[PDB]
This record gives sequence, C-alpha cells and structure tokens, in this order.
Amino acid sequence: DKKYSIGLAIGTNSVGWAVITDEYKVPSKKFKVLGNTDRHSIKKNLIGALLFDSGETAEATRLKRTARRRYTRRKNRICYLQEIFSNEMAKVDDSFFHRLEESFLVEEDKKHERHPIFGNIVDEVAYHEKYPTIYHLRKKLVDSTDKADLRLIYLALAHMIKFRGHFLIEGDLNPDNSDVDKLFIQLVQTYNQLFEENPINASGVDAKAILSARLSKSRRLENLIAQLPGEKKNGLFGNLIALSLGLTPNFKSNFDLAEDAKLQLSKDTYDDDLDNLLAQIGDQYADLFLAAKNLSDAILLSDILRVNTEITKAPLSASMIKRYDEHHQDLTLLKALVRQQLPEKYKEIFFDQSKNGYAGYIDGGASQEEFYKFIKPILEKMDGTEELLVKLNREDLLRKQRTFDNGSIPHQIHLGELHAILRRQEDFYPFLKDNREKIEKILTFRIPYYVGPLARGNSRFAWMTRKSEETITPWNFEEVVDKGASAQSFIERMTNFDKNLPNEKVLPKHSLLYEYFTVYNELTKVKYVTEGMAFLSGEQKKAIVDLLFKTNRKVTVKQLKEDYFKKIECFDISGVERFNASLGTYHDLLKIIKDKDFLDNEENEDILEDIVLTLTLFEDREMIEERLKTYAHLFDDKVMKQLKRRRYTGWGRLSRKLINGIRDKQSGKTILDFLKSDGFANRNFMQLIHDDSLTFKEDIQKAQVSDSLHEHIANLAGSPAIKKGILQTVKVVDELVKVMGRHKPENIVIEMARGQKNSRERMKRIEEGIKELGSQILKEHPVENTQLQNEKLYLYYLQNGRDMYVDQELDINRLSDYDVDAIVPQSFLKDDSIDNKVLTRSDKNRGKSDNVPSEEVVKKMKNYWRQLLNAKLITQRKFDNLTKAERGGLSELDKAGFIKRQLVETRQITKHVAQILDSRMNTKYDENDKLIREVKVITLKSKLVSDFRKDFQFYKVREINNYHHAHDAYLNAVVGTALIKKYPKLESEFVYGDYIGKATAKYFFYSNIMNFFKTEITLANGEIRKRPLIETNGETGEIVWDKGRDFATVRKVLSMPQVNIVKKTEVQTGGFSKESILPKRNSDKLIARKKDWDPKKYGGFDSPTVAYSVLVVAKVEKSKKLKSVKELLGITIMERSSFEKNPIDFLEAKGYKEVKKDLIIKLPKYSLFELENGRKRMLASAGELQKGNELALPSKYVNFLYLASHGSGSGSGHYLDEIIEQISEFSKRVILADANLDKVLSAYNKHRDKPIREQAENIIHLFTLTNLGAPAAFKYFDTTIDRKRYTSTKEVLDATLIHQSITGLYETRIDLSQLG
RNA sequence: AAAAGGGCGAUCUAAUGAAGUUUUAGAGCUAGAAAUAGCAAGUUAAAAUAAGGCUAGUCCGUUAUCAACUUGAAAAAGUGGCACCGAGUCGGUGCUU
DNA sequence: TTGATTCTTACAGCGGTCGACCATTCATTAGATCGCCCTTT
DNA sequence: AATGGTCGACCGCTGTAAGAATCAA
Repeated sequence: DKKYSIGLAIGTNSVGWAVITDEYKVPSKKFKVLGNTDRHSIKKNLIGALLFDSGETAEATRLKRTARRRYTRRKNRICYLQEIFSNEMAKVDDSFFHRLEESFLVEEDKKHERHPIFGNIVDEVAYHEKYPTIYHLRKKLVDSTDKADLRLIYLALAHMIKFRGHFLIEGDLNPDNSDVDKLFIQLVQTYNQLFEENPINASGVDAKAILSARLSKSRRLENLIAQLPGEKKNGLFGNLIALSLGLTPNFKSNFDLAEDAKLQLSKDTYDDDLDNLLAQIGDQYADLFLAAKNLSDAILLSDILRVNTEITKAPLSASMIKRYDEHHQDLTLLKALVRQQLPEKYKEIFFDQSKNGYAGYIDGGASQEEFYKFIKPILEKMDGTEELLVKLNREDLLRKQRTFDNGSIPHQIHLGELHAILRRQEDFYPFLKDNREKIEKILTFRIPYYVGPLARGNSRFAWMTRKSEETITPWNFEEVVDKGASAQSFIERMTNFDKNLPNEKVLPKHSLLYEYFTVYNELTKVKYVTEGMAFLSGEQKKAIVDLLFKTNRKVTVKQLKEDYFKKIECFDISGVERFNASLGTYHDLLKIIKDKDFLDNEENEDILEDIVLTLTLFEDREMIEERLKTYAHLFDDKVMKQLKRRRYTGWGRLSRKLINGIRDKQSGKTILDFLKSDGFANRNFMQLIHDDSLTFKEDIQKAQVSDSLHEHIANLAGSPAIKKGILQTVKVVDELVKVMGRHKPENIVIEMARGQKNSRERMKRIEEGIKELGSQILKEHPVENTQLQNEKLYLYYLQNGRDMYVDQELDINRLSDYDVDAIVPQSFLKDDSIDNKVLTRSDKNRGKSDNVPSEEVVKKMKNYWRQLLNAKLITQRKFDNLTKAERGGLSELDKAGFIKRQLVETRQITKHVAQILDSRMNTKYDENDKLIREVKVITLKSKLVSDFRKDFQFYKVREINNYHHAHDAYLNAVVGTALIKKYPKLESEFVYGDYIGKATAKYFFYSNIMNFFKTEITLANGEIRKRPLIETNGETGEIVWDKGRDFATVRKVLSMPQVNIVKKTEVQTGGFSKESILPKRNSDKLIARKKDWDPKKYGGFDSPTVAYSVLVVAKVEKSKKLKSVKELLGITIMERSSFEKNPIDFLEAKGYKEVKKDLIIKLPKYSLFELENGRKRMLASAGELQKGNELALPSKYVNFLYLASHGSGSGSGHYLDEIIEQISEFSKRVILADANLDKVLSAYNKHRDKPIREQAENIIHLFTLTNLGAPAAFKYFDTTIDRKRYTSTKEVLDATLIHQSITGLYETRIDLSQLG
C-alpha cells in the first residue's frame, strides 16, 4: 500500500504510462511469468509505452460500397435492356447475348463462336472497316434513316445506357444552343433592344475564348466585364453574364427592388424565382433571361460538342468521329515526317511498348501527359512539325475517344442520341415503338440520395419505407417507394435527440415554438426600474410581444423604452443591452401569407409547426410540394407559391415536449407558461430545470434510463485514431489499477498530443489560386510537385512571389536570405501553421514585435490581402490576424488569453476523456448522495512538459528510441502533481470537477507558473540565487518540491535502462490483395479473379494480405517420403474465414499430414520472439521479421546530441565516437545486419572532417538501424544506406514466444524449441 | 456576458460520372525451312472490377474490436505477494505462503 | 568371385540471402454531427 | 508516401547415389 499517481501521454499511435509516488519516484515490482520456461518472475519498473498502428476511417469502405452498388446497378440496367431486347433478338440471333457474355472466355472455354457481334469473319471485318469505333455506328443510326440490324441498334443503346453521363444538369441541355459567339451577340442585341438611350455594345470582344476558358467562373466573368468599358460587375449585364456562367446573381439594385431576387440556372426553383422576378419587373425582360439561359447552354457544350448541332443530330458522336479522323490524319503525317527526316528513332516511337510513344501510349497503356512530354523534344527537333505543336500545346494531338475529358459529358446528350435512334428505328420494329419510354427510363432513372439502398431489412445502411413488398424496378419506383417518408427517414436518421428527453426528437431552429421560447427566456430578466417605486408581469410581457416582438423583427432597447415604457405606461431600465431573440420566422410567414390572425390563432399553430418542419426537412421542391398539398386549400395560389419558395435549414437544441409538453404535477402549469409568468419571481429556464421544487428534474433523470465503453468511445467527436488511443489508455489505466491490487491512484495527470497527399493538396491549392488570380507565376517559374514541402518556396508560390508586409517582389533562389515572420508574436501564440507565417524580405517590414503588423502596413497591403483571400490562397483567419491592426491590434486582454491558452487545455476531447476517467475511477457516493472524488483527473498541456525539459536540461531526442513517450508521461505526472500541490486554487483549471480587469495580472501569472521549479531569479540588480530550496504551499505544511533530491530522482528515472515498450499485436483487417489486375503468367502466386477463371489464362491478383499466421508441426511428403517439419503458414484475409472451424481440413488441403491439432498456434502481427543474446524479433508477416529491441542510450549522449544539433553546446568531440561505438555494439548484439553497419562506420570515418553540428545531426539519423520496427533507409551526408530486411522466419520457429499484456508487466513465455 | 454570421478543420451516410486494369473480338502483308528480318495498321468494342455469401434483396462483403489461460453464448468477466540494496533492457537480498 | 553389404564421398537439386520494383484513381451532388478561430451585433 | 509481396540472381548446403572398397561366405 502507498499513495501513487498515474501519468498518461495519449497519442494517435502511442500511449505512454508511468507510475509515481509521493516522492516523485517510479516503483519497481516483480511479476510472475507463466509458461514452460524456468523463468517464473521478472522485475520491472512500472513505466512504459504501448505502441499501436493508427486507426483508419470508414471512408474507404464507404467508397467501396458506393462503387459496388454503382457497378451492380449498371449491370442491372444492362440486364433490363437485355430483357427488353430478348424476345425480339430471338428472331435474329439465338446466341447473340450468349456470345456477348462469353467474350471474356478463351476460345478453348468459349462455347460459341469468337466474334460476338455477328458470328462470321467476313461481316465482322466489314463492320470494323465501315464502323471502326462505336461512335461511327452512333452517328449512322442517328442520322441515316435506313433500317439497320437489330444487333447494331442494341449495341448502340447498350453503350449509351452503360455510360450515360453526369446528372449534374437539371432540365434539358438544348443542343441547338451550341455557339457561344452567336448567342453572346444575341444577348447584346436583346440588351440594346431594351434600352435605346444607353446601348451597351462591344464588337471587339471574343466571348468564345473569355467565357469558355479553363479559369474560374468568376475570373472569366471579371475578364469579360473588363473587356467592356461601359459595363460593370454590379450592372444588369454583369448579372446576366453571371447567370450565363451560373454565379447566382442578385437583381436588387438592378430593378430597384426592395427584396432579394437571386436566380441560379442550376437550381430547381429557378423558374419559380424567375416568375417572381417577372412578377416584379416587366415581362418584356423575360426574353433577355431566355437568351442568357441559351448562353449557359452553349458555354458548357463548347467543351462537350465541338461541331455545329445543325449539321447532324449526334453532336457528341460527330465530335468523336472528328477526333478519330484527326487522329488518323495526324498519325499518318507523323509517320511520314519520321520516315522522311529522322527514321532512326521510328522503332523507338512506333514499336516500343515499355518506353513512351505511340506504341507505349496505345498498347503499353502509358499516360497522355507522358506521351506529350516524350514527343515534345522530337517535335521541337523537326521541320514539318511546327504546326503539330500547336495542337500538342492544347492537349489535342493524338486524342483517343475514351479519355478523362469524357467526364464532362452529361446524360442529356446520350439521352438525345438514344431518342433519335429510337425514333428512327421504331418505324421498323413494333416493340421499339411500343417500349420507347422503357429504354428512356432505363437511361434516365437515378435513385434519389434520400432513398438509399433498396433493401428489405438486410442492409444496416438502408432506410427506405416501402409501399408494397414487391420487386422495385426503374419504372414502378414512384409506386413502390414512399419517397416522402424515405426522405423524412433520411433527415431524421441523422439529427440529434433532446439531451433532456432522449426518446424525443428536436424541432428545427426556425420553429415558431423555439423562437417563442427564446423570446420568453430572454425577456424574463429585466430591470425596468423607474424613479422610486423588475416585476415582469406576464400580461405585460404578452403585451410587449404583441406590440413590439410581433410588429418589428429586431426589437432595439431604445425603441423599447420609448414604445412601452413611455407610451403604454407614461414614464421618462437595464435588463438586456437588442434582445438577440427575434421572431424571424413569424415575420417571414406574415410577409408570405399577409394574415396576422392566422398566425395568432392558437389552433393553427400546429399546422404552422408542421409547415416549418416540412420546409426544414426536404431540399427538393417536389418533396415540399407533395408535403404541402394537404394545406393547399388554406392559402391562395400565390401565397402557396411564395411559401413553397421559402426554405429553412438548421435544427434547434430542445424537443417540443421540453418547451411546452412538460408540466409539473404540484405546479399544474407548463414550462412555457412558467416562462411567460411565474408570479413575483420570474425564474429562468435553467432555474426551471435545476430546481429542487420542480418535478421537471426528476422526470428528466427518470427518462434517462440507459451504455458500453466502446459505444461511449465511438460516440465521441474526433478522429478514429484519437479514439483508439483513448480506448488503449483506459485499458492501460485499468491494468495499472489491477497491478496495485485494486488500489485507486490519488491523481491521474493525462495529456494529449495535437507526405505525397499533402504535396498534392498544396499543388492543387496553388494551381487553383493562381488560376483564379490570373497570374503567370506558374508559367514563368516552373514549379514541380513534392517541392512545395519547403516553407519558403511554398509561401513564395502562395504570395504570388511578393511580400505581404510591403509591395516588393520576392526573388526565387534568394529565399534563404528572406525570412518567415509570425503574424502574431511567437511569444503570445505558439502557432507555426501557414495561417500565421508570412515570407518577407526582412522582419523589420512588420510594424513591431509587440503586436500585429502596424496599421501603416495594413492600409497599404489590404487590397493585396483581399485579392489573396478571394483567390483561396490565404485563410480568412489569416486576413483577420493581419488586418487586426485597423481594429486596435492586440490589447492586454487577448495577450493574457493567448498566454493562458498555452497552459490551460480548454479542449473538448480532453474534457470528455477526463470525464470518462473520473466516471470510471470515482464511483462511490457518501451519505448525502455526493460523489466521493478520490482520483483527481488532471489535464495537462504538452507545452508545460516541453518547457520543463528545455529549462532543466532534460532533453530527449525522438529518433533515438521510444522511451520518450514513457518519460513524457512521467514528467506530466510529476508536473501535474506538483502544480496541484503548489497552487490548489487552480484546481478548477486542471482537476476535473464541478468548479483592464487585471489583464496584466493573469498575463504575468500564466507566464512564470513554473518559475518556482527554478533555482535562481534574475532581478534588475543581478542574478540572485536566493531561491527557496524547499518550495512549499501557502498555509499548508506539505512540501511541494525539493531542489536537492527531487531533481536527482527525475534524472535517475529518465536514466533507467528498462522501459516497458509494448507493440499491440493486431490481426490484419482489410482488402484481400493488391487491387491491380496483373496479366497472365506461369506462376502460382497469381490469385484467381473468379472461381471459374484461370490465373494463368486471364491473370489476377498478386500480393495477398497475410493475417492470423499459424505455427504448425506436421509431416509433409517430399520417393514420396514423409518428413516431420515445423513451420508457420501465412493465412490470407480471403482464406481466413475458410480456415476457421476447419484447422485439420484446411491444413491438409495445402499438403500437410499428421498435423498436431493441439499444437497449432495462432500468431497475429508484431508477435514478440526472444531468440538469443537478448535479441527480440517481431513477426511482421509469414516470412518477414522486424527489429524488436530498444537501444538505451545514456542521457548524457542524448543531451549532447540535442545541444550539438542546435550548436550552442560546444560539447565534447569524442562523444560522437562514443555514440558510434554504442550504436555499433547494439547493432552487433541485436541487429543481424552487418554490411549496413560497416557502411555506416565507413561513412562516419569518411565524414570526420565535418563540423560537430552536422555530424550530430546525421548521427541522429543513424539511429534508424537501431530503432524498433520495420527496417527503413537512412542517409549520412548524402550516403544513403538501404534497409536490411529479415526475409525469413526459420529461427522464430524455435524462439521464445512472449505474450505481453497491454502494459507488458504480465508476460507469458513459451519455448518453441520443445515442439518439433 | 450572451447570441448571430462567416471561415477553416475532424467525422458519418446516401446517389452519381469518368478513366485505369485484365481477357477476348477487331483475319495483319512479304521474304524465309526456321530462327527471324522488312513493312503496314494501331484510337474501338464486349464482360469483370474485391473470391463470393444467404438473408434472395437492383441486399451484404476492406470501419471500429483483439497479449495468454479459464469461463460465458456473445459481449464481457476472472487469473499473477510486499519491502530493501543496486542498474545496460532489469539483477539480487530479505520477509511472507 | 560375387552378389551383397558398408560405408563414402564427390556431384546435382533445394530452398536461404541481396537487389530492385511495385503498390487504383480522378470528379460531382444531397444531407447530418462536433470543434475551434474570428468578427459583428 | 510507407512497408510487405514478388521476381531474378546468387549460393552455400545437402543428401544422394555411384563408384570404392570391405567384408564374409
């Protein structure tokens, strides 16, 4: 028995745990070791860290589900088309679909003829010669009227249905609107027709290039408006161009309107909104919008269809045929130019599949960018290729028909081509003329997002309510699926429930009841003190609501005191400084319906609540129209349209029963009525909730009947990695309490922690910002990926190559002389993100180190900052922090706040994990039903321990080992315990419990909190070493800190060579193998793609994921003699379920015999094996091992490396040699690799002339060979050394397998040598 | 003090588009016994896209969870003595069952 | 002497380490939750 | 990106069977 505390450091991949006593010492105990070896007890130091792989998210699984459902629904649409064409195709070919389905099978396995389309070689070659691509057949079936073969018609319709197109456009993209210049001219003409006085016209503009550019839509709008001098952005023509581009302009100032008239062509309500505009402006303007609409139809198709739609009714097919013909002609010309000028490279461009070129781009499957980059120098070093470079610069040299650009193809063009083919070929076939709507619906149908999967109770993701338990088809969807109820289930499935009434839903934030509740709760507290004479009469509040809250939207206090406190009651008040509780939806519905008596009717309030809930639920217009038809008879048709135009979003916090349905028995009144009137004492909502006399609190506690630990962890808001770390943390705490014999700690001080993907995201952001900024910086200075990791160059390309503190330009390759400056002082806020860093020539450009850059900088750079913000190059937070100088800058309050943020946590995830720890530890209540808090759950911040290390020479290098996690946990425990002992008045900011305005006081208090740990003070007179050696607590005889003994204990603890580093063994869960489908080969490693497909004939997968390995000792045959061998086999995820419940069967199926079913051992990943000489290996897979030994470098060398990497140490030179010797000894002891060690030694002896700083910085990197885990690569002065992978597991078969507990204190060893 | 409005971030769900890959179809010509050499043409299409599963749906199948043993049916639970000297991954020495 | 036997001993087959090479992507739409940093009212 | 599957080349091990004795009868 003792009084101990626990220290925890929570991370996304690690959980450090440590145990301290009242003397800040770490106890050591002997633990029993089970198994077969003679070791029955091992001593350990009760401090360590649990390592674990990061927890991944469900985003990948969701993507897989969506892809699988998309594929299956496409296959089902094809099957619907086949079911339609079956009976008619039987009269033409009985084996047509049979040959189409068997196209994948080889002729050896093909039951019918090879050619699927027809069944003969002659007509097959004839069709492929006459129609080379399928777009030829598309255009032939669209344009020509001759009766074609039913097989070709089915092929065209199937290619249209299989790849329909994006449903991002609502309505009908009219193909007749194809040219941008003609439609822009028509828009200018109809604009001039409207106003003859000031006709805005410009013939020198070219809309086809300005409006159809690759820039941002707003940038194209700006470029077009800049070309016309008479027009402006706020003008009506600017809004017309915005509508043509789809920027959702507003026509308030253009038509002298008093309301907002926002029109968006992509939205569904547009027409209605348009009509509303046509109800306020003259109808003669309507044609203008029509023209604008036409422009919006031609500005998109300009990229989709490149041919005149009047030439043929298949514009996309014609564009594809033009692609094919241009490809053919350019390929012929290129072959001629190669055979005429440089034939020596012909075999390299038209015959090699490995290298790039026409043979690698077609047959080798190379990229189009690689193709262009490979041909660019060849076209530059030629004569008759000066014109082909014009097409290669626009990425249109040798274009295929199925490229990525085809993503921009909407389903409307394919629907039009299908309708054309159907109308042409229906005059010959009866079923085609009779079943046109069927195929049109097959290609048009799209399951709504608010319906989900079409399941009958076998899908945990589905929510659709069926009107009839029948098979759902694209034709009877609206009759089998209740779309309204499905959408309501979709929305209510994801909304929150009332925190006080868990079995009740929450009304929307725009509910009239919620607004009444807020107004009444806000109005209950009012001074209203006249001369001489807070009563808050219920009738008076009702009169105020009827006269002010129901007449004006925002009730301001100056108008309040003059309307009721002066006019109603004659007088000549300080409750609330506006009220922040307006009846906004009340006035909205009033302006919509123009009937105050209907709103003030108590009987009609239920209908109003249902209307508001319906407006909040659905977003689609058809849903709200179907759900508002029940109230159609109540209002006028115009009022009905205006109410269907209104749309609300957002949800409140309280249920409907908590606002008005609840009523105390003894009080005999509802809670809303209590807020309206409560006698002389007008109580509040919180007063009504937490009152010992109110029956409310008891019923609220009774309604909360209920769960598990994992369920509570999953409900927490945060990344899954943090939640996994938290779960491992509570497991570690449970096991630690178990080690202490079910004794609870006195304190638990817990502290949490705050790439090609990042490079790609940075490249995307820079490209988008420069495109919307219209700068040529990406063209002048070519930027490549993975180079933006450098902060200087990243900030250069983010600031368009110019300073943000002055108007000068920045020079490439001079960035080392330029400096990065923090927008807020690093002394105040310790933020090193891009939202706080600015690349400038000199720091003196900033106004002062005290505060934000002065307003003299803002008044000059605000325009540039706004241009950067509008280009999405800087966050709005950075704009605010830069321009804060105009708003007074930083005062003394926000400085104290920034200083306190660095010490106090104020993080909700930390609060929740502290609540979890407190609810798990403190579970006893006393006589007065008060919680007995035995364990203080202290929440500490990383900055505190980091400053402690930096101030007291307790440096730690992360690259050395994993001990730093345990050490940080120990330091957190020590610092938290000492802080609570020194300053108990601060327990409200650390210990989890119920617990200019002296701004400089708080600023200075939170600045030197830890100065009582120091051993000296620096007064203006000098360095006075008169610091109390025994720091104690005021009015408490307890000693808090001892400078003579406690530091020694901390140094000894950090110098301990035994730390419990444990790697969590986990079964690999995920995909079956690599997703790539490799071609066929003569190897058993190819996994079959289908049960009826052969890998050597069709290819398949290559690298399966090994999980749940099995050590087995059995006899195998090899004159077919049986030899008894022991080996571990790697089960794959695909065959994991089959291996379960069938050990002997699955093992004999692979070739094993006489398998000892009782000796089969299950081994996950990272399983620990001690071999010899203290070497430990972790089973990485079936045939790979990982370093499992931790190097314990002495703290002297750690501090030396830290001080020499920074340079201020000037430490001993031979320390480098001593560290090299220790690394070499550790390597020779546990690292089986010796060639890498010899290479390291040679490189070190070669680079001895380098300074001590660089030598230490590279010795830090050298520790990779001695780190725990998978071997990796490392560089020592540009001398990279490859990893040495342990490609065998034969030694592990006789090793000592160690099953370690969560903390590693309870071990079980098994000698595997006694199994063969 | 509070609301509101933005702006970034962590997640979760549903509906879609385009590519990618694989097998097959798209007859390759000439010379030559052959090995192979010389030419021509190449852009497209079908089918699959986790093996598959029963619960038979136009459903589900890559998230979370996992040291050992003993139970339970799963979840989950239970199972391992304490001080003192030291410290290279923990070793001893005392007590106590 | 002669087949069999008994080593026996040098030559082809086996199943271990170095050294690369590779690893399914882009893009929309519609919602719902929590969490933090700001300004504005 | 990471770290494990996979193929190619190499390569020491190894066990194996074809001489080389080696008895015995």
